[PDB]
Order: sequence, then C-alpha cells, then structure tokens
Amino acid sequence: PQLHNGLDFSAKVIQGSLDSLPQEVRKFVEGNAQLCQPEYIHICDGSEEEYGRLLAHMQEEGVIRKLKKYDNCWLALTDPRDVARIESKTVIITQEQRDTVPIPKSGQSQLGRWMSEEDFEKAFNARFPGCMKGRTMYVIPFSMGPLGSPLAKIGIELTDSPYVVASMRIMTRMGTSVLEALGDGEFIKCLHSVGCPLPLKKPLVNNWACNPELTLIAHLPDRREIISFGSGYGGNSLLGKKCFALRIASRLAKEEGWLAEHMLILGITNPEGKKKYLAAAFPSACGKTNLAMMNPTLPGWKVECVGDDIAWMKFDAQGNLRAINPENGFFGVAPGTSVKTNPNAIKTIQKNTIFTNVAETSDGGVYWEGIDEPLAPGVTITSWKNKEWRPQDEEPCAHPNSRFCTPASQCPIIDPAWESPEGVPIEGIIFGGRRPAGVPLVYEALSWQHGVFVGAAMRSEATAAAEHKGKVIMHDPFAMRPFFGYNFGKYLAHWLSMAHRPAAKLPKIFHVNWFRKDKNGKFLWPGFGENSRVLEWMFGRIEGEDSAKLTPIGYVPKEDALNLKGLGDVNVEELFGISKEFWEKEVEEIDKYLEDQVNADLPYEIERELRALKQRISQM
Ligand SMILES: Nc1nc2c(ncn2[C@@H]2O[C@H](COP(=O)(O)OP(=O)(O)OP(=O)(O)O)[C@@H](O)[C@H]2O)c(=O)[nH]1
Ligand SMILES: O=C(O)C(=O)CS(=O)(=O)O
Ligand SMILES: [Mn+2]
Ligand SMILES: [Mn+2]
Ligand SMILES: [Mn+2]
Repeated sequence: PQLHNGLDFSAKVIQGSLDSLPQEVRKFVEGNAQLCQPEYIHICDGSEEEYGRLLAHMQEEGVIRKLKKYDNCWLALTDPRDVARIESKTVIITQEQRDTVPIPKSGQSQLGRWMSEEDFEKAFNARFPGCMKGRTMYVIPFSMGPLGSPLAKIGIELTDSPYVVASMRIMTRMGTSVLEALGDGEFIKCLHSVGCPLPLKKPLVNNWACNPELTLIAHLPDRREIISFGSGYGGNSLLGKKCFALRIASRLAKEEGWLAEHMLILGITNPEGKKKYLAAAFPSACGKTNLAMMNPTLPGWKVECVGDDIAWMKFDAQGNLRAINPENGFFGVAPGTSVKTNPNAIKTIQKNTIFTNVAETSDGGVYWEGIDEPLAPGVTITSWKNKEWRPQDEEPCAHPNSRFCTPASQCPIIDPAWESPEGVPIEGIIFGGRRPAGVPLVYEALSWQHGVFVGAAMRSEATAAAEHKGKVIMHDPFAMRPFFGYNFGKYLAHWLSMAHRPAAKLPKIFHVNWFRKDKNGKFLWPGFGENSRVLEWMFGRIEGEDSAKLTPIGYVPKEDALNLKGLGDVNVEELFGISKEFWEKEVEEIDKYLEDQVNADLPYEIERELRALKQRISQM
C-alpha cells in the first residue's frame, strides 16, 4: 500500500515482474531501489538472449571489446586502481569483537577486520543513498552448488554493473529456475554498487566505473547480508565467490557442522585403475589452478578437475568427508598460463571466456607474460593500459592479477562428478605455499592434530593478490587468512573436533613446497606436470605403502621412493635437506605468531604440537 506513487517500482521494470517475485525477495529489491534510486530494474533470467544483449550493450558503451580471433571471447580493461581484492577495506560486522577475531595479546589481529554496527551504519549512509542514479539495478538470483544439493545455498545480488551480471552467469548458476527453487526459503542478501551515480562528476578511466576512495566490502553474518561498494573487480564485486562461499559460508559451516575452505578438488587415477580425490589449500597465486588442471608427465596417470578455488566439505552417514565445488566456472590468473605450464587451461579459455586486463594482439587474440608462444610477423600488442606495447618497455603488457572467466563444463578434463549433489570422497588434504628455503619438497603429518597444526603454521612469501609488496614471508594459515568468517581459535577447534566424530574416515594431511630455491635463486624442482611424481607418493601413502621415513617434522619419502626417472639432475639432498638452524628460527616465528594472534582462544592440542615439534628439533 501507499498514499502516492513513490514506492511502487513496477513502472521501472524492463524485464520480469515484481508481482511474480517471492514476498521477501520483492521487499529486498524494492527496499534498496528506494535507497539507491536506480533508473531501471532488470530481473535476470539467465537466458542466452539476455547474456547476448548485455555483451552487445557493454560493447556499444565501450566497456568490453570483442576478441575476433576466438569464439565469443571478450576483453575488459579496468581502472588501474581497481585490479585486485582490497583486504584492508574488507570488514566483518558482529556485535562482539571476539566472534570475528581472537582478542590479540598485544598486536593487531591479522585474522580479520572487525567493525561495530554503529560505525558501519554511518559508513553505509554516506555511500549508498542515491548511488545508482540513472543506472540499471540488475537482480541476480544465483545458487552456489548444484541446484538441489543438500549443501546448496541460494543468493540474490543487486548490482548496477552489467560486467558483474555477465561474470556471475559464468561463475555461478543464475537464472529464473533459481527463483523457483527458492520459493519462500532463506537466501543471502547481496548488495553491490560501483559508486558512480549519473551524472558523472569524475571522468572514467578505460570506461571503468569505480570509486576507489569510498571502497568498502562489508559482511554481516548475523543478518545474512553482504554489502559491497566502490569496486567492480573480481572478489569485490562477484559477491558469491569470496564474500559468500568463504567468509559467510565459514560462519554458516561452523553453525551447521560442515566446512568451507579455500581448496581445489582433483581426482587422480593410477595405472592400476584406482581413483582417489584430493583437496589442496594453497594461498592466492600459489598454484591451485595449475595443480587442479595438471597434465601429468607420468604415463598411465590421469588428473581430473572438480574445482580449483572453493570447496564445501561435510561428513556423510558413512563417515566419508565429501566435498563439492560450489562454483560454475574458473576465475584464474592469466599470466604464466602457457601450453607448457597449463595446457588444459589453454583448451578451455578459447571460447565463451571473458578476459580482464590482459593484452590484446592486433589480429584479435590475447597475450600475457609467460605465454611462451611467438606471434606472427606484423602482429602488434596493445597492453592492458590501452597503449602500444613493445618488449623493450619496463612495464608488462598484462597486469599481474589479470584473470580469465571461463565456464567449467568446457574444461576437457572436468570430472564427471563435478555437478554431483552428493560430493566426492576426500582421502587426502594438501597444504603448502611459496617457501624459497628450508621447507622440503613434501612431507606427511604424524596425526590429525599435527596436520591441523601444519595448516595453522602455513607461511608464504607475499604475492600480488591482495595489496602487499616486498619479499616478506608472511603467515597464511590454511590459506584462509583473508577469508576467515569468525574467530580463528574457534576455527581450529572446529577442525580438531572432526577427530571426535564416530566412524570418521579422516584423510591424510600433506605439506608441499614447489618453490624451494638453491643458492643461485634457481628453482630446484621443475614443478607443473612434474608434480605428478609427488602426487604418486601421496597415492601410495593413502593405500598404506611402506615408503615413508620418519623425520623431526614428519614423514618424508624414503630413498628411491620417488619416481625421478627423466629428471636425473634433481638434487635430492637439497630438496629434502632439514637444517636444524632453520627450524629453530621457524618454530620461534610460529610460537610468537600463535601466542599473539590466537592468545586465549588457542586450543591446547595446537600448543601441544608446538611443544612436541620444538622438542624433536632440539634433539637433532
Ligand atoms: N615453480 C612453480 N610455479 C608454479 C607452479 N604452479 C603454478 N605456478 C605459478 O604460480 C602462479 C599461481 O597460479 P594459480 O594456480 O592460478 O594460483 P592460485 O592458487 O589458483 O591463486 P588464485 O587463483 O588467486 O586462487 C602461476 O602464475 C604459476 O606461474 C609450479 O608447480 N611450480
Ligand atoms: O584471491 C584469490 O584467491 C582469488 O581467487 C581471486 S579473487 O576472486 O579473490 O579476486
Ligand atoms: Mn550510452
Ligand atoms: Mn582463490
Ligand atoms: Mn585459481
């Protein structure tokens, strides 16, 4: 009801009907419509006709270009200030601070950024009132996970960016059918705005609308709401990926008893016809997508991909830890992808793929550093800054965090159970990061408690994913440091509690390091497809083969236990060298980190493993 006509937005709907929306869905749409004041309201249906109209619209607006060399591939160049996640401006709103982060013993919490409701209300009222003036508010109904899976969650994202809508059609399952499955059930509320209401006060760079000064990515897990403003790039705008499927999902997983982790899922088959599934948690820009799509160099071995970034795991009635990929596509880093490193990715991104901030060749193709592919004579390269680029310049032709957005079903080695609603049984979990020194190539945990300690003690040199710089070894426990949704001490206690469940079939826990260098700064391990030799040893350990050797840090492969045939130049002494001087300093850094960041919320079982490791190292 109303006294005038200022609340009924039915006259602004250009596709769909507010009358056909569920009541709680319509309240969420009309409520924010009155606040953001959009010129139009577009209810997405996920059809090919709608996807084609948005591509044509963005091309006419100068947002995206058509890559004429491939089949339905598009290039988008963004503002140089809006190129990655902004971890510093990502906050979690809870009534009590201890719900979000463990109260630090002295320093500042590196495990999350908390903000009170009172402070966020002021930051919200200074950004969103009238932010969509003259723009179209798109309503995106999407489902994370197979539409029908028990662990499937439905979300509604409001946004004023057609680039977000197009990307969400690739990365999630979006359409009219998601609204039918929702009904009057619960959904996650997602609100996004680029923060450029018309008329524009500031001219846009590369026709990319963004507001870097007022960028804010807020999470309210008690309200099931995600509110993002100012950014339209990747993890900031695609609210169903990092904000939903990791931060909010980890909170829900703790409440409901499952797991939401920053892990890939791959299935590997041996020449004897046995197939196992593995999960691996690597930090951002550390090799997850390359591992999940690996072309193995060992004959008779095959790798199939279930997912490359996010995993939702939960025990079943039989005690098996089952995992699903809640995503629908791949949002992977472009630089470094070549026919040598990731040939299965090259086959995937040749059609129906949206590229962001990669270089364009004059014949209509893509180009980036590490592509390992020469060009034809007369072919010129246009950098991501929309400028002419020659190999003589200092700057790279593609941004380090440039991405491709391709459907998962196009991957030639996609696992036939990647859309199965029951999930795949995980028999192994892999941790690791970028360590240039000290950490051996691979080792195996001694128990479930030691394995949880291994994940909590993860460290890796700073990459180019967030906004950190410099060669600095930083802590990244479970590769979840920028994505924790609640107290990290309670996160560890949730992982340790898995060993208390009846009939539980706990997987083995391994730690790898593809990035160990020698004294020359050269990589000691070739990596990429050669990592199948490391996965071969894991496969045998899960079966129970006697190919392990006990060390002060865990189980390492025996002498002549790794298939190193063909790589006769590998320095096995330096690949598995365990220096006591290095590990005395390493445990000191882990002790100082866990004591300050977790403090009174640290489970005793984690402190016991820290004591045990330091004792075994002292006896060396
Ligand atoms: N030396 C070495 N480098 C690798 C290996 N695998 C991947 N890399 C490099 O590490 C970078 C990380 O690539 P990704 O697999 O996309 O990183 P990611 O873990 O998926 O990170 P996100 O996509 O942000 O979640 C790539 O650009 C590769 O160049 C490897 O086995 N050995
Ligand atoms: O940061 C990561 O690990 C990503 O996968 C990229 S984004 O989706 O967070 O932009
Ligand atoms: Mn126009
Ligand atoms: Mn990731
Ligand atoms: Mn990836």
